[PDB]
Amino acid sequence: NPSARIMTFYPTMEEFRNFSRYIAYIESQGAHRAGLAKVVPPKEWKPRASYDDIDDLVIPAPIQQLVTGQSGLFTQYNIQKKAMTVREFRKIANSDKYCTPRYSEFEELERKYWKNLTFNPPIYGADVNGTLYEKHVDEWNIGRLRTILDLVEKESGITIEGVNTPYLYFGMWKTSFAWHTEDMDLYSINYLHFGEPKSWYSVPPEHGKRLERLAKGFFPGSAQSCEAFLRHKMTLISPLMLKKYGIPFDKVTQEAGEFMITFPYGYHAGFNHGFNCAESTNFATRRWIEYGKQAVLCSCVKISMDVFVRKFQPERYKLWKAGKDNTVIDHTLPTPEAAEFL
Ligand SMILES: Nc1nc(-c2cc(C(=O)O)ccn2)cs1
Ligand SMILES: [Zn+2]
Ligand SMILES: [Zn+2]
Repeated sequence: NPSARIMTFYPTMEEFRNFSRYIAYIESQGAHRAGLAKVVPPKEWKPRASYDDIDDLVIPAPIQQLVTGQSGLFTQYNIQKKAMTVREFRKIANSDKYCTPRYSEFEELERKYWKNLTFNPPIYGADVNGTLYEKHVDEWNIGRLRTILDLVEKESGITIEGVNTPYLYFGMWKTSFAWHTEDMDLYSINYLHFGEPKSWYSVPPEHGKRLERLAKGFFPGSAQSCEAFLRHKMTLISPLMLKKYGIPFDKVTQEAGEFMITFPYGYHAGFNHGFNCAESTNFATRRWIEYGKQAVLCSCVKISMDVFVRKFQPERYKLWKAGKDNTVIDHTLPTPEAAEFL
C-alpha cells in the first residue's frame, strides 16, 4: 500500500469467525498504513434481527454541537442537553430544521458540511453505554472481541467505559467527531448498525506528527496548556486545509452494515450524513504494546502498561522500567501475529 490508501476487505463466514486473526491478515495486506480500513461482513452475518424495538432506549446525555471558527479551522463545544429517548432523537433528526440536504454525489454533501458546520447546531446522541448485538452473536461482537486488551479487566476487574465496554452513537446530519487517535493510541472498531452513512477522514500514522505540528501552529494557546490537546476531541480541520499544508490524508464513506477499523496512532475525523446508529469499542494486538508505552496523554484515560510489558515484553522489561528503552516504532510493520500470512 505505497500511497497508504484506505483498504476494503470482504471476509468469508469462515474468515469472520476469528477476529484477532483477521486483524493480523489485513495488516499483512498493508491496511494499517492508512490508519483506517473498511471491513464488509459476510452476507449471512446479522448482529440483530430488527432495530424496531429501541424507540424507548434512553440517550442520557445528548450533546448540542456548537462550532466556532473560520477558514477550515474550527473548535467544537459539546453542550449537554436533557436525556431523551431514541424516538425523540429520530423526530428531531428527520425534522425540516435538522434533516439531510439534497445531494447527488458525496462531494456535494461534503461541500455543504464544511460550508454550514457553524450553523444550526445538531444534537449528537454520543457515548451511550450499551450494545445492539443479540446475546448469541459470536462473530465480531463489539461487547466481547477477546483481544489482549482483556488483560486489564482479567487482572483487576477495572472497566473503562467505551474503551473495554461498548458505546452507541445516535447520529443526525452534520454531527461530528473531531481529529483524534484513540485513548492510549489503541485500535478501535466501529459498526454502523443502521441509517444514513458516516464519512471518515484519516491521516496515515507515519504522517501523524505532521498533523500534530499543524494543530500546534494554529492553536498555540492550547499547545502550551496541554501536551496532547487533540485528545480533548474539539479540533475540526477541513480536507482543503490538510491539502493546503501538504498533510497526506484519505477519505471513505461507511454505509449501514459495514465495519471501520482504526489502527494505533491513526488520526481520524468525520461526520454523519443523517439519522443513524454506530457501536464502537477499543481493542489491542501485540503491536499496540509499544504505542501504549510511547503514547502522549492529556496533561490537563491511562492504562497501566506493566501487565502487558511483563507478559509480552519480559526481555525488554528491565530496560523500560529504568527508562533506557529507546525503541523507535516503524508504522509500516505489521503485528507479529501476521507472520503466518507472510
Ligand atoms: N476514542 C474515541 N473515538 C471516538 C470516535 C467517534 C466516532 C463517531 O462519533 O462516529 C468515530 C470514531 N471515533 C470518540 S472518542
Ligand atoms: Zn475514534
Ligand atoms: Zn489536555
